Amino acid sequence: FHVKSGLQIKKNAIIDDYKVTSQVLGLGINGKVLQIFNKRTQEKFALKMLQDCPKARREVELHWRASQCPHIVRIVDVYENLYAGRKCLLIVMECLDGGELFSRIQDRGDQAFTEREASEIMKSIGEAIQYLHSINIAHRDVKPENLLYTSKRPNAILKLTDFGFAKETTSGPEKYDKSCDMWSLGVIMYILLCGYPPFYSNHGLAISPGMKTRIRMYEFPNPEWSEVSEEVKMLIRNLLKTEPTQRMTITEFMNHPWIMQSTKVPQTPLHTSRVLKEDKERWEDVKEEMTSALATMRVDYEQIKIKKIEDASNPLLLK
Ligand SMILES: [Hg+2]
Ligand SMILES: [Hg+2]
Ligand SMILES: [Hg+2]
Ligand SMILES: [Hg+2]
Ligand SMILES: [Hg+2]
Ligand SMILES: [Hg+2]
Repeated sequence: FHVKSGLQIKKNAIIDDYKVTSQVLGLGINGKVLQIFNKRTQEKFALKMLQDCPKARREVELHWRASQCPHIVRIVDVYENLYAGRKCLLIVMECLDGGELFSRIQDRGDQAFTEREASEIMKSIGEAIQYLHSINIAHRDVKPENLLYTSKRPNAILKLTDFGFAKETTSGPEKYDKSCDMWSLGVIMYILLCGYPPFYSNHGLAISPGMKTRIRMYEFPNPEWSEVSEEVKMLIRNLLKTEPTQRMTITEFMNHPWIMQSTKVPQTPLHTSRVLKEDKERWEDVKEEMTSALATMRVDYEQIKIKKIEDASNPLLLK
């Protein structure tokens, strides 16, 4: 391929390069993307603040090395500065003002979301994951808050952000990690096709979706209503959720007719806009629930650290 420059965390102050309002800087302590403007170009730009440290710097290394895909937001500058008393890892990103994916769909006069758009979109998102996954990165937080449009007007591009759980799928960790992305793709494509999450149960114990991956007990909408969703559209959204060992591969997904020969799939108008519009709250409810589902599925590692203190050989000494 093409050797590209390594990441170099600029150490100088950030405010002599971008107009961090040093006011506005304040709302960014919990990690909410704020806005800055480059000084000698006065350009756009986003800023996400993180507590500097290995585990914040690992993910920023990760996202940095995946700026490449046109389907991944672009990080333009990384700064390691001293803000207040702490040590801040300030990451400047290309700004995406086009919208949050479902926040676009949700609001349509009546344009109506059509299955082929549902497919075009799934190739987009599947593009990103197919990128990330070939360079051994597992994103593991692919959810609606993280899929944003670039511009606003037409021709807009869809890219994923927030790599704060992104991990290196390389050493069961190949499969398991990777599969939190496949599951998310099964969960997004179902809400995209129905307007509802695959979080309904009629059978037994209404085990939650997160826990459902550690097993126990997914059902689809009334065959007639909006379940107009092809039985080929049903198998793929089902293969993408089974978590066991017979889990799908992003190549498998991308090697799918519906995916690959997309923009040829029928333009079956769908109920997605209506549902998300009709209860803006149960949509917020759905969102929390996928966040949660994700947090309960992710498995992470950690080193063992034992405390040490000196052995008291003679409690009567000068010590
Ligand atoms: Hg940290
Ligand atoms: Hg790419
Ligand atoms: Hg910070
Ligand atoms: Hg922005
Ligand atoms: Hg994307
Ligand atoms: Hg998983």
